[PDB]
Amino acid sequence: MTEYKLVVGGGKSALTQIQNHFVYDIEDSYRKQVVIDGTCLLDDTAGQEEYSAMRDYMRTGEGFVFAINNTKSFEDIHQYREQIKRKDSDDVPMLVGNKCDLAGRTVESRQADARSYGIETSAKTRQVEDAFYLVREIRQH
Amino acid sequence: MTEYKLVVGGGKSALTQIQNHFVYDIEDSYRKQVVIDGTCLLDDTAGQEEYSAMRDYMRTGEGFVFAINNTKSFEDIHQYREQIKRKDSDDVPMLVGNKCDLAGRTVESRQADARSYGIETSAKTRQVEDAFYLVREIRQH
Ligand SMILES: Nc1nc2c(ncn2[C@@H]2O[C@H](COP(=O)(O)OP(=O)(O)OP(=O)(O)O)[C@@H](O)[C@H]2O)c(=O)[nH]1
Ligand SMILES: Nc1nc2c(ncn2[C@@H]2O[C@H](COP(=O)(O)OP(=O)(O)OP(=O)(O)O)[C@@H](O)[C@H]2O)c(=O)[nH]1
Ligand SMILES: [Mg+2]
Ligand SMILES: [Mg+2]
Repeated sequence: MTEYKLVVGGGKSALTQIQNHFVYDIEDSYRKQVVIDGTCLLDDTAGQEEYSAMRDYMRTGEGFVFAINNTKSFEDIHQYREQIKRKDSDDVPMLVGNKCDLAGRTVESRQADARSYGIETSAKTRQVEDAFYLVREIRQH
Repeated sequence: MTEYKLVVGGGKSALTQIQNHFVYDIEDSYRKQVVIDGTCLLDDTAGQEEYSAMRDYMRTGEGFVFAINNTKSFEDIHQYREQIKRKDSDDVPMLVGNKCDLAGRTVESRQADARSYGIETSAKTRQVEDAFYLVREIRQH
């Protein structure tokens, strides 16, 4: 069957609410069998420092986060996109607005103007599949 | 604020579960105030016979259904697309798979190959915003 490659930008893991739940805790692959929009097995990073050339996990994926309070994390976006574009392609199937149930955010929705490149998720309520089912882009790429 | 124009293909109305609920019953405009992915007011047809040049409600919309058991309704898709493309545009922001909790379907997921044009919804369970929030396409058109 169709087997989907998913490789997700300090609440990414969080998302992966696979295990239906809500989790201070190197690498996790995960495998579930859904149906999306009509038999689909799904196939989680840590963006801390150390991995940089282990990252080039950008090679084996099809579809590819910030915290709405963390502007430097908004600002980490631009370092990222570059090493998956340089999957020598200027268009990869690919923006995660996590931590949206919170009450003092430094990255304004407005500013996530995404549209230059080509969702606001709460891993704490479940406002987690609306971002992932990215599978739909895989499905037209 | 941003005011979104929405004009939806015998379970369309159904969808519009606006009123949070689940409904044998000419035209309904509807107005709700959400947030999608970061202040968004939302702005329902009957595809029976009579309206055809009243339809040309294709002029005042930005974003624009079948029943998974109804192949002739799958087959009504192609009549439709044409009069909103002829909004003299070959690319309009715009496929609804309704009646997906049921158990004998004549339109196979597989065949909704959508991808030529450019979701499977249950208005009976709530498997209703995943199709609509179409608003995201409006937002990059
Ligand atoms: N309130 C709130 N906290 C969250 C949410 N998602 C994650 N967190 C918290 O933020 C912290 C980090 O969550 P993790 O899932 O470990 O984050 P990380 O993104 O994995 O860090 P890297 O793996 O290096 O990218 C934890 O204490 C989480 O509970 C969310 O949506 N709401
Ligand atoms: N089981 C089931 N029946 C549904 C669903 N959605 C609609 N129906 C039923 O199908 C029938 C038609 O629903 P309506 O919402 O009136 O359908 P319609 O699409 O409005 O007809 P037009 O307005 O001419 O396009 C009703 O008896 C609904 O309850 C659904 O997802 N599940
Ligand atoms: Mg993580
Ligand atoms: Mg209807």
